[PDB]
Amino acid sequence: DHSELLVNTKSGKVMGTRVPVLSSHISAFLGIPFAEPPVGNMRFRRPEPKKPWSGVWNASTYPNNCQQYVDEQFPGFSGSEMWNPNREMSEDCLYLNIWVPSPRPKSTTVMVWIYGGGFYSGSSTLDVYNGKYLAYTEEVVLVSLSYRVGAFGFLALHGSQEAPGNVGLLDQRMALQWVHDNIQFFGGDPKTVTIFGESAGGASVGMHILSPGSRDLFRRAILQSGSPNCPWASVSVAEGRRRAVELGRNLNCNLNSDEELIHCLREKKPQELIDVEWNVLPFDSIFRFSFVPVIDGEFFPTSLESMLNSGNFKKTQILLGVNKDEGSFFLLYGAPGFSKDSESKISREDFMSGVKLSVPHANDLGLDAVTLQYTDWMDDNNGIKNRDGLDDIVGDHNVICPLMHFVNKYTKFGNGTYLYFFNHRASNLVWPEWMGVIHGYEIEFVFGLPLVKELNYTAEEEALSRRIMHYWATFAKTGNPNEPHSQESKWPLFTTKEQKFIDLNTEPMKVHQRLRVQMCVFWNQFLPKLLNAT
Ligand SMILES: *[C@@H]1O[C@H](CO)[C@@H](O[C@@H]2O[C@H](CO)[C@@H](O)[C@H](O)[C@H]2NC(C)=O)[C@H](O)[C@H]1NC(C)=O
Ligand SMILES: COc1cc2c(cc1OC)C(=O)[C@H](CC1CCN(Cc3ccccc3)CC1)C2
Ligand SMILES: *[C@@H]1O[C@H](CO)[C@@H](O)[C@H](O)[C@H]1NC(C)=O
Ligand SMILES: *[C@@H]1O[C@H](CO)[C@@H](O)[C@H](O)[C@H]1NC(C)=O
Ligand SMILES: *[C@@H]1O[C@H](CO)[C@@H](O)[C@H](O)[C@H]1NC(C)=O
Repeated sequence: DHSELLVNTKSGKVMGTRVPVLSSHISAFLGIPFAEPPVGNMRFRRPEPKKPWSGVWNASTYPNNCQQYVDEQFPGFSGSEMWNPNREMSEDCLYLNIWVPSPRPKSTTVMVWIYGGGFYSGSSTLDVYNGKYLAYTEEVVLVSLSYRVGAFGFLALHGSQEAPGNVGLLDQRMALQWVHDNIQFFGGDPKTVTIFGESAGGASVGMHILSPGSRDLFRRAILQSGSPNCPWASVSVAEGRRRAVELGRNLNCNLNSDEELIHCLREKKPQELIDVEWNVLPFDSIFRFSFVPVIDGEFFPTSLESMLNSGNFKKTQILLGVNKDEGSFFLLYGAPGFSKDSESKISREDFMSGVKLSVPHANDLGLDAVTLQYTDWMDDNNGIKNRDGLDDIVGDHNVICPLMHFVNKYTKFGNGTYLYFFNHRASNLVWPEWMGVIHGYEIEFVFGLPLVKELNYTAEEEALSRRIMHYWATFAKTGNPNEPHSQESKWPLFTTKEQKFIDLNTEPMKVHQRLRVQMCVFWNQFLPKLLNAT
């Protein structure tokens, strides 16, 4: 061995770079391949392990981002472009980034970030995902993987070995397997690996907790604004097939067999599949994505619900939670009456239209049931109440409630649960006030962006970010976000009986119980029974 930026792994030697972080410095190994480029005949196929390389791999720069749809709704607007690919897109995108504190540790806690983006997008190279602040502040080895999104990572034709589906999830598993096998050489503890992600990434984390082929590869898990049982997180094999065939019809493909559909989809250029990607949705809706994980019977032995009921999942500690206004982002992009530059006061007519889009798989009685649940008949023509009520509908149906279901089901067999409710609006948030505490805006606090003075955050927002970063890191290290024998306020353990959680904001810690039970009893217990009877 030689320098601190030189690591000899089971795959080969890797050369990193010294990165500046808050006056100090740490190491960074960017763009390390954990799989063979899924290009050509391997498109849609399961990931193959990266053949070991000879010589030194240059890991000083960020890798390419996977082929995905690019947000062009508000050009120049940072609020929407901060989520867009900041590196060149390519199908050769299966790489991982590692931030190692300096001096290189011997055996410290490891955290693997799994980005979100509805399974149709996302990048590990984003600014809000820069793990250098967390790695440095909390003294952890921050890893951020990457996986194929869109059709490339989730096209599903059950029965076929050329495109079985869930390969995007297998990409994550191979990265986790690479972390299990090589993180030791970077000073990380393979015995203490915490996987954490947001939205689609949080659902992925929960999917790895459920899938037996992924359970042994990590210790603990953190789920942010995401759950494996989210209505948008997965589809049946029949629906996945239907969407795959529909994708082919949109590209003038031969649909007589799977062998011919796939051959066609493989000859087409990346952007060709992306341009027609949305055309396969079965309904006119919001918070719904085309190619997502499928219940194949392999990655997922049986239905997610049956697995959750039987305790068929990894027993360990989990830390999860949701943001206050999760639905705003989606109403702004597809619901009539919403716009980035207006207060977006919603009319009774637009409210009814919003409900239709929010619960696509519902009939008329179901639509009336949802409306009844979120309507104040004493003041039904209130524009602000209609706007906020619709925001609650999208967030509760798509994020909050399904997560609350997973929380209650998991805790019964689990070994420790910690629930949070992030309800703080960043003072420098570029999005309109009507959106509130937006889906994905806790990430900046998790990654410690508020510590960087040049980002215009307040003092209390830095204190909050430091508090959150420490909760996450301490939990990853021990299984409890609370510092042993500390004088600070204690974050209660979530139990099947008490059901406690905390608010994650700038004010002193406050403890509550039964996070949105009123609305979630409706979404998890009543509505599904109503739609089922009719
Ligand atoms: C998490 O799992 C650990 C290990 O199984 C539990 O600790 C045991 O708890 C039982 C009952 O209180 C004790 O009799 C054992 O002595 C404990 N074992 C150890 C090694 O400490 C722990 O209770 C579980 N925590 C939760 C919240 O379920
Ligand atoms: C056709 O185009 C469509 C475009 C979009 C949707 C549906 C569509 O059709 C149905 C959505 O539902 C997306 C709406 C936003 C959701 C939040 N993200 C940013 C973010 C990224 C990663 C984690 C957290 C936040 C920006 C787009 C975009
Ligand atoms: C790639 O490696 C070279 C040295 O071989 C060095 O300039 C740096 O680490 C990387 N250069 C570029 C342009 O990415
Ligand atoms: C911080 O404030 C300055 C002055 O208004 C502005 O120009 C800059 O863009 C802001 N930085 C960020 C990251 O918003
Ligand atoms: C769901 O609906 C189907 C069709 O009506 C019915 O056979 C089944 O029993 C229902 N499930 C429950 C739990 O009621």
